[PDB]
Amino acid sequence: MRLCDRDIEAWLDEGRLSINPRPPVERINGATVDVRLGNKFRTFRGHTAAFIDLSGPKDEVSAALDRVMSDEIVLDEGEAFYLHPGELALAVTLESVTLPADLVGWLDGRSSLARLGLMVHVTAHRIDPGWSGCIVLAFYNSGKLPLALRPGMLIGALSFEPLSGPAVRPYNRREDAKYRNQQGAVASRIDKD
Amino acid sequence: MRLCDRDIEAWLDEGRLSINPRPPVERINGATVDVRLGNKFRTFRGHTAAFIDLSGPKDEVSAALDRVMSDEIVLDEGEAFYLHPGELALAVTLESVTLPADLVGWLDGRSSLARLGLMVHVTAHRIDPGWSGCIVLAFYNSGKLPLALRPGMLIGALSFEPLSGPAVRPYNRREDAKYRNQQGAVASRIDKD
Amino acid sequence: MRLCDRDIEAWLDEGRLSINPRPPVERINGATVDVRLGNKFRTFRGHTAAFIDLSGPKDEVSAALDRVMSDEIVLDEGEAFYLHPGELALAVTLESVTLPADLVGWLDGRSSLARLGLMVHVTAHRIDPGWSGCIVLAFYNSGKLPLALRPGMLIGALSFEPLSGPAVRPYNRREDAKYRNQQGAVASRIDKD
Ligand SMILES: Nc1ccn([C@H]2C[C@H](O)[C@@H](COP(=O)(O)OP(=O)(O)OP(=O)(O)O)O2)c(=O)n1
Ligand SMILES: Nc1ccn([C@H]2C[C@H](O)[C@@H](COP(=O)(O)OP(=O)(O)OP(=O)(O)O)O2)c(=O)n1
Ligand SMILES: Nc1ccn([C@H]2C[C@H](O)[C@@H](COP(=O)(O)OP(=O)(O)OP(=O)(O)O)O2)c(=O)n1
Ligand SMILES: [Mg+2]
Ligand SMILES: [Mg+2]
Ligand SMILES: [Mg+2]
Repeated sequence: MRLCDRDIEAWLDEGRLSINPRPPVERINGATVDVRLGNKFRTFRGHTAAFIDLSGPKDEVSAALDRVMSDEIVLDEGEAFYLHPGELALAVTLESVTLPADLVGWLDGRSSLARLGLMVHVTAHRIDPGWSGCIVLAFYNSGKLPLALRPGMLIGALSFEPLSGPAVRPYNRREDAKYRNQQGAVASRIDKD
Repeated sequence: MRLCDRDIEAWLDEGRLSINPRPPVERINGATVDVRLGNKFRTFRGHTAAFIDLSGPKDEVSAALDRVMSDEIVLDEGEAFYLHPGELALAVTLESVTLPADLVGWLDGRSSLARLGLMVHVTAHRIDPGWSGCIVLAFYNSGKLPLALRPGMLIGALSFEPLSGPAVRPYNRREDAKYRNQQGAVASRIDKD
Repeated sequence: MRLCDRDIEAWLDEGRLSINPRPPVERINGATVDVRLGNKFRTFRGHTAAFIDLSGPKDEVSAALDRVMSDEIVLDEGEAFYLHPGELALAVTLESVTLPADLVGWLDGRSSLARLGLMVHVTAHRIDPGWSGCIVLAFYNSGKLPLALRPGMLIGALSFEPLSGPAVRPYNRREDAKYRNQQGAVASRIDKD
C-alpha cells in the first residue's frame, strides 16, 4: 500500500515525514512527490586504476576509490552538466528527505526521461526508514543523445509505503550504515563493508 | 499490499480496474498480470541534433525532439523489430490499462528477458491512479545478442497496489499531465515541462 | 505494505517464509534482508549466432540459446569474476528463498554498487509467491571500471510484501512456470513460452 497524495500532504503536515524544501501542491499528486535535481556532481577518472575489488582489502579499495572519483563539481548560475551516452555520473536531489521508522520510500525516474534513455538509479531506489538526507543519484544515459541536466529540473518522484510496524533497526540508529549525514554527490563507500 | 491473482480478477469483474483486451486466467497469477508486445515502434535519428536540452527553451526542445524521433514503425503479420545491443527504442503494450483513483500499478519486465539483457523500462515503471491508455515501453538491449521482438509476445507484467485513499489529483484530472490518451509509441514530451 | 525487520524475523521464526542459510540479525534491518553472491556464473558467446528470436520457432531458439550460453563457471579459492563495463553476465544468490502463497518479494541492488554502475537485475526483480530457490542475478556494469565480484559479498537486498490474500495460482503449482527447482546460474528459458 502507498500513500495517496492527500495523505502525503497529511503526513507532511503532521511532521510524520519531511521533504525540505517542501514541494508545492502542483508537484504532489496520485501517489508521488516529484523531486528536483541538485547542483553537485561527480565523474570517474578511469585512467588511474585497472579495477575496483568490491570486497578486497579495505585499504586498497579506499585508495582506489579516491583515485577514480573526481572532486565534487558545483555548477555555476546558468550552467549545465552534459550527460553523454554510456557515461555514468553521480548527482544529488535538491530536496532532503526524512523518513520515520515505520515508513519506506521509493525513487522513480520519469517516463519523459526514460524515453530519452536517462536512468536516475542503478537498481538501488529504496529510501530506508529512519533515512535523513539528500538522495544521491546514480545517472546513466542509455540513449542516443547527450542530455543537458540543469539544477532545479524535475528529475524523479518518490512514493511512500507504511511498514507492518516500526522498524527496530532504522537507518539513523544502525552502526554500520554508510550514508547518514550525506549532503552532496557522495561516492560509493563499498570500502566500509 | 499488492493484489493477489483472485483479487486482481475481482477488481476486473467489478470494473474499477480495466485491462483491454482482458488476458485469460492463464496470464493472471500470483500477484501479476502478464502484458504483451504491441506493433508500434520508434527509433532515434541522432545525426540531426547535437543534444537535447532537457530544461531548455520550449521551442528548441520540441524542434529537436521532432527531428530525432523516427516515423512510427508499424509491423504487419509476423514481422520482427530487431533490438541490437546498445540501442534504445520505444514500443508499446498491446493492452490498454485503466486504473481508478485509489490504485497504482507497477510494470515489471521478465526474468527470461533480463537474462538476455532486455530492459522494458528505464527507471520509470509506475502506472498512475487515473491512468488510462496503452503503456509506452522504453526498451534497451544491455546484452550481447540482438533480439527479435514480435507483436503479441509476452513482454512484461503488472502488479497493483491499493492506495491509502482515493487520489485527489489522479492522472485523468491533472492539467499538466503529458500522456493521457496514449495509443502508440509516443515520444518523450519533456518539452511540456 | 512491507514487512519491517521485526516482522521479517517473526515470519522466518513461523517458517512459511524461509531464507537458507538464514542471515544473522546484523543483515536484517529496516525493511530488508541483505543477500549475498554465490559461486556460479554464466557468460555469452556471441560469435556463434546472429540473434535470438524471442518468439520464434521453439527448437531453433533452444538451439541458439545453447550455442550462446557458456557452461557454468565455478570460481576456485580466492578467485574473482571480473565484470567489465558493457558486459552482461548471469550469477546467483548464495541464499535460497522460499515464499508462501500470500507473499511477494522484491530484489534491490545496493546504493554502494549503484554508485559504481553495477545493476543486479535487468528490470525483473519480483520474487513470486510460491517461489522456492536461489535467485538468478542478471548483472550489468554500466560504469567506467571493471568490478571484481567474489562469492560471499553483499550483493543485494530483499523486501517482502503481504498480498491481499493467498494466491490461487502461486509459482510452485503453475504448469508453465519456467524456474522452479532453480539451483545455479540458469540461462533464459524464453523458448518455453
Ligand atoms: N514505462 C512507462 C511508465 C509510465 N508510463 C505512463 C504511466 C504514468 O501514469 C505516466 C506518467 O509517468 P511519469 O510521471 O514517470 O512521467 P512524466 O513525469 O515524464 O510525465 P508527467 O508530466 O505526465 O508526470 O506515464 C508509461 O507509458 N510507460
Ligand atoms: N532477478 C530475478 C527475478 C526473478 N527471478 C525468479 C523469481 C520469479 O518468481 C521467477 C519468474 O519471474 P518472471 O515472471 O519475471 O520471469 P518469466 O515470466 O521469464 O518466467 P515465467 O514464464 O516462469 O513467469 O523467476 C529470479 O530468479 N531472478
Ligand atoms: N538512489 C539512492 C538510493 C538509496 N540511497 C540511500 C537511501 C538508503 O536508505 C541508503 C542505503 O541504501 P542501500 O542499503 O541500497 O545502500 P548500501 O547497502 O550500499 O549502504 P548500507 O551499508 O548503508 O546498507 O542510501 C541514495 O542516496 N540514493
Ligand atoms: Mg510525472
Ligand atoms: Mg513471468
Ligand atoms: Mg544496504
